[PDB]
Amino acid sequence: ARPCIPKSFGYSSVVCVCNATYCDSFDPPTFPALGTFSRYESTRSGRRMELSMGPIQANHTGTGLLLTLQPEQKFQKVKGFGGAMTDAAALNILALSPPAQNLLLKSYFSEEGIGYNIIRVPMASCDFSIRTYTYADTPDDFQLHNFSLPEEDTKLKIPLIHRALQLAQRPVSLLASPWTSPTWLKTNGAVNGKGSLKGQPGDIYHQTWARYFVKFLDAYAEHKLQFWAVTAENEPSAGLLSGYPFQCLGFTPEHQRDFIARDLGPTLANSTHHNVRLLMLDDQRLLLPHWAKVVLTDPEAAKYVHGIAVHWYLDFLAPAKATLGETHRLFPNTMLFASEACVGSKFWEQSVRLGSWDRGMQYSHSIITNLLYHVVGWTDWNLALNPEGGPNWVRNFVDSPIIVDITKDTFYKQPMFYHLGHFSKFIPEGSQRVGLVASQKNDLDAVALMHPDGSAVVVVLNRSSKDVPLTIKDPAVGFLETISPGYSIHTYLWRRQ
Amino acid sequence: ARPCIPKSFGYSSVVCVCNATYCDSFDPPTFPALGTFSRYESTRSGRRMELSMGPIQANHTGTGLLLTLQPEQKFQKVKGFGGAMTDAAALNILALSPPAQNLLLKSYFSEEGIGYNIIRVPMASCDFSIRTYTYADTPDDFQLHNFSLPEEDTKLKIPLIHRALQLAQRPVSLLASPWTSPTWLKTNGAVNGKGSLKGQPGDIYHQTWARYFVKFLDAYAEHKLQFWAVTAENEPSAGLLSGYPFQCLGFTPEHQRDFIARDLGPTLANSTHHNVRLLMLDDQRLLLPHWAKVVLTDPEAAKYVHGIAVHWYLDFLAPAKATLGETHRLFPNTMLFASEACVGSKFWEQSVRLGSWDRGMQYSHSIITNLLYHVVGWTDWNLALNPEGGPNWVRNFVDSPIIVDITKDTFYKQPMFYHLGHFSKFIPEGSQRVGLVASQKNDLDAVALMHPDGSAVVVVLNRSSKDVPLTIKDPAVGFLETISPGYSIHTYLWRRQ
Amino acid sequence: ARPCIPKSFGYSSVVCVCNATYCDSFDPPTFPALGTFSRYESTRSGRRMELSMGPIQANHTGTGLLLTLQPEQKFQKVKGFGGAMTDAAALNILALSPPAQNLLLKSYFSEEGIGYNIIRVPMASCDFSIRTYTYADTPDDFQLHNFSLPEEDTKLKIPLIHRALQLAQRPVSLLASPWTSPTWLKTNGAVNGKGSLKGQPGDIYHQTWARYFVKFLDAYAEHKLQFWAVTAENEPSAGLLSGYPFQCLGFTPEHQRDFIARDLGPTLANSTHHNVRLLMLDDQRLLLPHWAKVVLTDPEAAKYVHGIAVHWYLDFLAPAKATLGETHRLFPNTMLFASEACVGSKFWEQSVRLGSWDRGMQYSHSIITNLLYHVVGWTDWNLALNPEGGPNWVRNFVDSPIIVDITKDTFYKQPMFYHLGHFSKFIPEGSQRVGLVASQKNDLDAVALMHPDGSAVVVVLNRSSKDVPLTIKDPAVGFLETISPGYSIHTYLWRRQ
Amino acid sequence: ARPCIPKSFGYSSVVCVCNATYCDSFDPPTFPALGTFSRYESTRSGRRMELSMGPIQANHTGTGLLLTLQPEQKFQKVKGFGGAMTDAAALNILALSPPAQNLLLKSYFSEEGIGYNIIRVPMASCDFSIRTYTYADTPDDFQLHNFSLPEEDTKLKIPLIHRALQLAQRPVSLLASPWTSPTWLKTNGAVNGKGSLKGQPGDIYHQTWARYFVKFLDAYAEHKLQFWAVTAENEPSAGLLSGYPFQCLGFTPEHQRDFIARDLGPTLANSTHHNVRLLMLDDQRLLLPHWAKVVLTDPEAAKYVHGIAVHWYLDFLAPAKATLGETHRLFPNTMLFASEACVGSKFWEQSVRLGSWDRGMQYSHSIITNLLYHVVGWTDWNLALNPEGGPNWVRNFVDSPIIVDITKDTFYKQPMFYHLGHFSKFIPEGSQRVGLVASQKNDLDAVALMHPDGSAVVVVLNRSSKDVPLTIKDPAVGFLETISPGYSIHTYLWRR
Ligand SMILES: *C(=O)CCCCCCCCC#Cc1ccc2c(c1)C[C@@H](Nc1nc(-c3cccnc3)nc3ccccc13)C2
Ligand SMILES: *[C@@H]1O[C@H](CO)[C@@H](O)[C@H](O)[C@H]1NC(C)=O
Repeated sequence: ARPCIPKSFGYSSVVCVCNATYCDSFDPPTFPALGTFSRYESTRSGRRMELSMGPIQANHTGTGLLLTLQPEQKFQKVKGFGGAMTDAAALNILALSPPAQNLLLKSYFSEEGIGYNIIRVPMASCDFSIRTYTYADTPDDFQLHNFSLPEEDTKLKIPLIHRALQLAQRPVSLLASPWTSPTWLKTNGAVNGKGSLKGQPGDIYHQTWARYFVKFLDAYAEHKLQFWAVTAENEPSAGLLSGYPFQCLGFTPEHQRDFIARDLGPTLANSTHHNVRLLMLDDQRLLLPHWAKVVLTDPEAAKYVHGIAVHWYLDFLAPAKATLGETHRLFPNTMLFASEACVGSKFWEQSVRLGSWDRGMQYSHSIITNLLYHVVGWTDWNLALNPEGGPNWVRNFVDSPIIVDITKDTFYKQPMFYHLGHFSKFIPEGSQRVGLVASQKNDLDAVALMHPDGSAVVVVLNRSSKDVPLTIKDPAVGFLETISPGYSIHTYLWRRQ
Repeated sequence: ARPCIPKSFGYSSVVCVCNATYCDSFDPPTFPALGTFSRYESTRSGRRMELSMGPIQANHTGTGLLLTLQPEQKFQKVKGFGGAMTDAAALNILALSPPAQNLLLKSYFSEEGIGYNIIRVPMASCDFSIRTYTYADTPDDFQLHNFSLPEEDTKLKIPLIHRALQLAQRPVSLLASPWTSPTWLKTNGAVNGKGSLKGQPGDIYHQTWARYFVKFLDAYAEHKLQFWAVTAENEPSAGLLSGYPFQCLGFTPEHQRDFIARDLGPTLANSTHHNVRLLMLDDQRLLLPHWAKVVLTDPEAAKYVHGIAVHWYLDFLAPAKATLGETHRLFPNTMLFASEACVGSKFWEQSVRLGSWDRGMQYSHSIITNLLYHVVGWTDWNLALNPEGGPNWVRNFVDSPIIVDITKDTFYKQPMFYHLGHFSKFIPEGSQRVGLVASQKNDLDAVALMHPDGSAVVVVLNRSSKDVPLTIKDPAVGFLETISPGYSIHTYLWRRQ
Repeated sequence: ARPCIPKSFGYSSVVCVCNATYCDSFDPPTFPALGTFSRYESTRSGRRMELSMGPIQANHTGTGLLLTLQPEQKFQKVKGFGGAMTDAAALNILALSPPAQNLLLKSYFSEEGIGYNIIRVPMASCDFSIRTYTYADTPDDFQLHNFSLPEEDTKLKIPLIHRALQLAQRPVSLLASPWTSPTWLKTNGAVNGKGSLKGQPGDIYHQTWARYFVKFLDAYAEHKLQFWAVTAENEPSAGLLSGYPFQCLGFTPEHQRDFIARDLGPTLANSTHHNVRLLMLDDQRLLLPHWAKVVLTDPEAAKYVHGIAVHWYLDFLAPAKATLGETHRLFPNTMLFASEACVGSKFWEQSVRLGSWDRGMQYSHSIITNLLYHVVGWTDWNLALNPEGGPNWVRNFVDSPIIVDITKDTFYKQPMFYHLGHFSKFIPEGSQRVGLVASQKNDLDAVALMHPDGSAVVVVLNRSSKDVPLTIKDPAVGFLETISPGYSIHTYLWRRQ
Repeated sequence: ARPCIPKSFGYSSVVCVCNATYCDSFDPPTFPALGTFSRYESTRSGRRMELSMGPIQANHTGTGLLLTLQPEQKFQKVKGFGGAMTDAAALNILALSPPAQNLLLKSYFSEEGIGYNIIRVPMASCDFSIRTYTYADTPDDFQLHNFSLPEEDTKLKIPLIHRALQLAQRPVSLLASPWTSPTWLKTNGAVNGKGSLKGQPGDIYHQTWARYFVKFLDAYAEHKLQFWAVTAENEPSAGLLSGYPFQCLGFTPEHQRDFIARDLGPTLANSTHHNVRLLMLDDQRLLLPHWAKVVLTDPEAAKYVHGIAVHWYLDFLAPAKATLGETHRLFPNTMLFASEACVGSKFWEQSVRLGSWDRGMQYSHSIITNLLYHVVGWTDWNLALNPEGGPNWVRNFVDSPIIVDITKDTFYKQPMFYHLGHFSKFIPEGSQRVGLVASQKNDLDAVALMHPDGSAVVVVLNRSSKDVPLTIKDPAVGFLETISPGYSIHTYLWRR
C-alpha cells in the first residue's frame, strides 16, 4: 500500500521514516495461484520487503546452486516471533501523538505490518526503566498485602498491550519474566549486585516469591490479560556476579531446580493460572546442556517445566550444535525458545547505529541458526527506544528495530525491523521447519518451513557482497529460478496444492 | 530535633544529606518569653539554621553599628513563600522511597521544616517536562470536549500537592501558570517559537483559551484542589522571540490587556472559580512600569487584575526603585509578587553547583531587595531536580534547593534551601514589612517585619567576609546585642508585648 | 571541473565528500560577454554552486517582482571574507594526509575554491585549544624576556597560513585577536572567569600587555607573516561575567577606551608595526552604538581606532538598523567588520548537524543583513572541526563549514561552506555595495555590489519554500529574467560595459 | 616533611591537594633500630601514609589473630611498580607550572614520594592521545625510511621521562607497548576496528612491523633512553573485535606465536637491542593459561619470550588460581607481570570519582592478589588525567591516581595514589615474596616480602568496616602487636 520513506544517517543503509500521517505498510495478504511464487526482498541498497512474483518452472538445467526442499523431513513447530514491552519501550511509544502510536503498533502487530504474535513483559522494573521498583516494596510484607501494579503497568504497558492485541489478526502470546524480587527477600538487600533469595527452597522467602508470580498474574488478569508463559527468572546467572549493575536475582541451576520443584511449580499448579507455561533458564545458551541436565533429571522439577528460554548474548562462545542441538537430543519433548536479543550492548560499541544493515543481518543470521537447531521462536528485546538507546537508569543503552524521536513526532524503522519481519510476517504459529539441502557449498543462510495449510516458506539471507544465482527445487511443483543479491534477504512463498 | 549531615562536593559550602531514615529538622515552634530573642544562624562554614537565644538589654553603650526598628513605618503585607511543582520536581520526588519522599515534603511544608505556603503549578507542560503536551491536543476542539489531565497531573503532581497540604500547618495557596496553549490555537502551530493566539481578543480562539483556564480549574477542583491565583501567561515576552526553544505563548502588553478585558476576566468572573485571583505579567521586572501602565489604565482590564507577577532573570538590567518602586507609586493597590526564580540558566555557567553558598546568597539578597520594594511574596522554581539539573526536554538544566539522587535514595538540601528558609519559616502570611534604619553605612542587607500578632522578625544577610558587630534597637523592648559573621545569614525573632 | 559527491547524514540537505584524491572544485573564472549573465545556484535539494547562463533582455512586461539596481547609490567598500586558524582548526587539517590537506586548503583559498582573503589568528590559546597557554607564562616577566611562540604557532598554525597564502590568487589579510593575557597580569590570576588587567591604564600591567601585542607581531614577522589588523580583545564583555568558562579578559568600554588611548595605541604607533590597523569591540553588536560612542568621542582613543569588529551571537536581541546602522550614521569613517560567527553553541541544539541547510541559510542571511548595514567583511570561526565539533578543552563544541573525519582521511563540506562561498568567491576586495530596490514586499534577502572593474554582482537568498519569479533591472544593460527557487541561494554576475 | 592538605568532593574519602608551592611529602628513609618496627597507615577517615613506630615484643599471649612470617618459604622476586607516560598524562603534567610539575614528578618518582621504578611508554598513539598517528604514516614505506618520532614523543613524553629518571634514586625500567601499526600494514586499512597485519608471519608486512620495533628502540636510544622490555602488542584480543573504537591490532594466540617466532624475536635478537626483554599477551588474564600454552609450547617462540604481561579488566571472570596460578605451575620460569590497570571505564560509573576510597582498595586488593599468585610487578595506566578523565580522542575517559586541574595550577592525589604507594615505596626491586600464614580465618588481605638486605615488609589491607586486632610473628625477632582499623591499609617494616 505505502512504500518506505528512506533516510540515511551515515551508516551502511537507510531507515524508513514514519510519522502521524504516514508509515510504510503492506496490502492485505493475497494467496497467489498454484504454479506461481511470491518473493519479498530487502537489500542494503534500499529495498524494503518489496513484493514481486514469478513462475515455478517445470524444468531446470545448469550447474548453478540448487536448494532442494525436503517436505517429508519434519522438525519443530513454530510458536512465534515478537518483542518486549518494557517501561522504556512504552514510554517511547507514548511519546508519539496517538495516530503515530497506532502506525507504530500496526507496523509490529497487524497484517499490514509484520505480524508479531509474542510480547515479552517484564515483571516490574529492569534496566530499561526510569526507576527501581518491584510490586511489593513495603518491607517484610510476606503476605503480599501491599502488592500492587504501579503507573508503569496500569497507565503505560497494559493499555499498549491491549491496543496491540486489538490490532493483531493472529492470537498473541504474552511472556512474563522477573529481574529482581523485593529487596527484603534478598541476601544482599538490594535490587542489583550479587544476591539470591534468602534461606532455602521450601521456606517463607521462597514461598512469598512464588506467590508474587501468582499475584502478578492475578493483577494482570483483573486487567483482562492472560499469559501464555512465564520464565523462572531473567538471566539467573547475572545475580551470581559481584557488582552486577542492574536488577537481578541469582540462581545456580540447583537453586532454580529446587525453587521450581518446592515453590514455583506447586504454587502455579495450585492456582487459577495453572495453564500458564513455565520456562526455565532465560539465559545464555552457553549454560546448556548442563542447566537442562541439572533441572530436568529431577522429575519433581521436570514435571513443571514446559520449555527452555535462551538469550543470544554469548552465542559466539557457544556453538548451536553442542548447546541447542545436544539439549534437544537429550530432552526432545522440552521446547527451546529464544526469549531475548539486542545489539549495541558490547562495552566498546555504539548503542544506536541508525540504518545499520549489519545489525539487521545479525538478527536474521541468529533467527536462521536458531530455527536450524530446533528453536520454536525468537523474541526481540525493547520494541522501541529513543535515539540514545534509552531511557535506561544505568545507561546500558542499546539498539532497537524502532527508534522514536519525541521532538519530531517521528519514528524510524531500522533494518533490524525488516530482517525480523522476513520471518515474523511469513511464519505463522504452527508452521513446521522442513528439510532444505544445498547441491554445493555456499555462503547463504537459508531455512524452509511449511505453514499449517501446506504452503511453503523459504528465507534466504546473503551476508556476502556477491550476487548468488540460485534455484529452489520443490519436488511437487517444480523449480523457482532466482538470484540472491549481495547484502540481501528474501522470503519466498508458494502453494504446494 | 535533628542536625544537618554535612557533605562537601568541592564548592564553597556544604549540602545537608537526607535519606529514608534521616533528614535534618526543627523542633516544634516555641514562643520565647518577652525580654528574650531567638536567633537562627546559617553560615558558609557549615551552620544550618541553628537556634540560639539571648536577652534583650535595657541599655546600650558604644559606637558600633545600630539597626533601629521603626514599627510605625508600615509597608506591604506578605502573601507568602514557596516553589514550583513541575513535572521534573514531581518525578524527582517520586524517584525516592516513600519515607524519603515524606522527609523531603516535611522539609519544605511542615513546621518541622521551612513552612512553605505557596505552590506554583504549571498548566500542562513546560521545559521541565519529559514531553510536550497540553490538556487539549485533539485538533480544532474549540468546545474542549477532549480536555483532560494526563498522568503528569493525576499520578504525579496532584497526589504530591495533597500530601504537601496534609503536612502543612499554614494554609497553602496554589498558583497556576500556562506556558503554551494547544498548538491549533496558535499562529505558528507549534508549542515553542514565535507565536501568539490566532485572531483577536473577543473571538473563538481567545474564548476557547479563556475557557481552558476554567476547564483546568474544574479538573483540579474535581481532585479537591482550589487555586488562590492564576497568571495570564508564563513569560508572555518569550513567545515574541523568534526561535524561543521551549513552550511559550506570545503577548504584547496590549494583547494581554485586551485578552484580560474581553476574554479571560469575564470568563473567570462568570464561573464557579470567580474568587480566584488573576495576576498579570509573570515576566521580567524590566518590563515595568510600562506593562502595568498599558494594562491597568484600561478599567475594563484593571477590574480583573489583582496583582503583578515578576520573574528575576533580568534583574541586573532593572533597578528595583525604577521598576518595582515606580509601579507601586503609580498603582499602590495592585500587589507586586515574585513568581519565579532559579540560578544556573546562564549559558556559560554550570547548571548545578552542589553546596554553593553564592547561590544561597543570590536567593536571600533577591528576597530582601524585593521585600524592600513592596513585593508581597517570593516563589522559587523547581522544588527538586536531579544532579544534572533536570529532567528537561530542551536541556535547559538549572539548579534547585533540593537535589535528588535516585540511585542512592538520597536528597541534598543546598544553601538555597536554608537561605529561602530564613524568610519562609519566619514570615507568615499577613506579616507586614516595617521600617529599619542603619546608624552608619554598612555592607549588610537587612529587612524587618511584624507578624500579625505584633512580634518582630529581622533577617540580616552578610555577603562580605568581615564579621560585623551590631545592635538591633527596638524602642519598645530594648537592645539586641549580636554579631553578623562573614558569609552568614541570621533571622531574629522576638515578642514586643 | 569536479562536482560535489553528495552524502546525507539525516539532516535537511547533503554534505560534499572530499578525500586524498577527490574534492569538488571550479574551473578558472571566465568573464562572459556583455548582454549575458552568469548564475551560480545552490539548493537544499542538492545543487552546489552550479553554473548556468542566460540573456539580459532589452524589454520587460509583467506585474512580477522587480529588483532594480541603483549603481549611483554607493555605500561601503568590501575588505573581504574568511575564517579562523585556531589550534583546533589546524589540528583537524593536519589530521588529513598531505594531498587531502591541500584539497581542503584549495577549497577555501584558491580560485578553484571560494577565494577566502581573510584569516583570523588567535593570539595564544582559546577554548578551541587543547591547553591554556599564553606567550608569556613565566610569572612576573613584565619585560617579556621569556615571550615565545609554542608548537601550536610554529608547527601547526604558521605553516598552514603559509600554505594558504601560496594557494591564494588574491592578497590575504591576517587579523589577530587575544582571548586572555598572562594570568599574572590579571586581577583574578586565572585564564578564565571574571577578571581584568590589574591596576589602571598607563601603569606597568597595561604597558606590558600593550607590549605583548608588539612581541606577537615581531614573532610572526620573524616567520615572514604580516598582519592587516588586530583587535583590542576578543569579546571583552566575557571577562566581566562571573564563572565565564574559558579564556577571557574583561574590559568595560571606558577601560578599553583608556587602554587604547594610554597604552595600546601609542605602543603600536611607536613600533615597526605602526601600519597594522586596530579594531575595537570584537563583541556583540548589542553593545553598539554605546561602545562606539564611549571610545570614539575621546580623540586620544579615536585617533588609533581604524574600525569596529562585531560578533553575531546576540544578533536576535539587536536589530541591525539600531546598532550597525546607527553606529555608521554617527561614525561614518569608522568601518564596521564582522569578525566571528558560528552555529551550534546553543545548549538545545546539536553542536554539529552534518548537511544542515538551515545553518547555511543562517550564514547567508547574516552576511546579507551585515552588507545591507555598512559592514565591510564577514569572518567565520573555526576553518575546520571534527565530527564532535572540537577539539575544545571546555567542551564548547560547535559547527564548522568543513568537518574532518581523521579515521577515514575524509572531509565534509557543509552547506555553510557554499552559502559563504556565494559571497567570498564573487565579491573581491574593493567591491562596493550599491543600491537595490524592490518593486513590492517580498520574502527574499538580496544585496547588490559592483566589482572594482564595474561589473555587477547580486546575491539572492530564498529562505521560504515558495519559488519566487523575479526580474533584475540594470538601467545600463537591461533585464535579467529568473526564478528564485524555494530554499535556494543564487549569485548573479554580469558585465555592465 | 609536609602533610596531606585534605579536600572532599563528596565521595567516601579525601584527596590531597597540591600546587606550585605545596605538595605532601615524606622525610628521607630512616632505617629504625633492631627490636622496633615502622608502620605506615592510610585510612578512609583521612590518614595518608602516616608514620608511627612500636616495639617488637619477646612474648605474646592471647587468642587473637596471628600472622606468622615464614621466611624460608620463598616465592617470586619483584621487578617493580609504576605507571604509564601516555600523551594524555604528559599533557596534563605539562599543563602545570614548572614548580608544580616537579612536585608531581617527585610525588611519583623520588624517595620523598612513592618510589616508582617502572614507566610504561606507548609506541605512538592510543586512545589517550589527541590524534591517531603512528611513527610511519607515509604509505607503503616497507623500508621505514620515513620513520620518525613526532612532537608527542620529542617535546612531551621524552623530556618528562628524563626528568623522572633524574628525580629517581632507584633504577627505573621502561616498558614499551604498541596499540596499532601503520594502517598500510593492516587488513582493514584503519587504526581502529577489526583488523590484523596483512598476509602471514615471515612476509614483508610482518618483517616491516618487526623492524618498526627496532626503529622505535633506535630513536629512543638516540634520545638517551633504553628499554627494559617491550610487549608484543597492547591487548591483541581488541583487534579481533568488530567496531573496536580505538587503536588496536588483532592477533590470535597462534598469530602472536608465529609473529614472535618468525619475525619479532629474530629481528630483536639480531639488533643492538637484543638485551631488551619481550613480554607476551599484554591482555586479560582470562586468556590464560591457554595463550601461554599456545605460545610457549612452540620452542621457536618460547626462546624469545621472557614473560607474560596481564591487564586487570576482566579479573571478575578469571579467578587468580585458575589463570595466574595455573600458568605459573605449567611455566614456572616465565615471569607474570601486571602491565595495565585503571578504574572508571565501566559505562555505569563516573570516569573520575575524586577521593574514592573504593577505587584505592581495588588497586591494593589487586596488587596483593597478584603478589600472592606469582606476579612480579604491577603497573598503573595514565600517570595523570584531567577532571573529566582525559584527554581521550574517543571519549574512553577513566580515573587516575593524580588528577590535574589546569585552570588552578593544582593537582589532586587520590586514594589510589596512596594504596599503590603502600607497595611501591616499600618493596624495592629484588624483594622476594615470602610465606605468611594466618592462625584463623579472617577478612584481611595481606602479603609479606623480604628486601634484598633481609629486612621484612608486610602490607595489610582491611576492606571490612570492623577493626581487627592482630599480631605479626617473626620467629627471628618476636611479636608485633597492632590493630588493623576498618577501611585501612598499613605497611609494616622491620630489621630481622
Ligand atoms: C538564536 O540566536 C536564535 C534566537 C534564539 C531564541 C532565544 C534563546 C533564549 C535561550 C538561549 C540561548 C542562547 C542564545 C544565544 C547564545 C547561546 C545560548 C550561547 C551563545 N554562544 C556564544 N556566546 C558568546 C557571547 C559572549 C559574550 C557575550 N555574549 C555572547 N560568545 C561565543 C563565542 C564562541 C562561541 C559561542 C559563543 C549564544
Ligand atoms: C627567561 O629569560 C632569561 C634571560 O632573560 C633566561 O636566563 C631564563 O632562563 C628564561 N627562561 C625562564 C623560564 O625563566
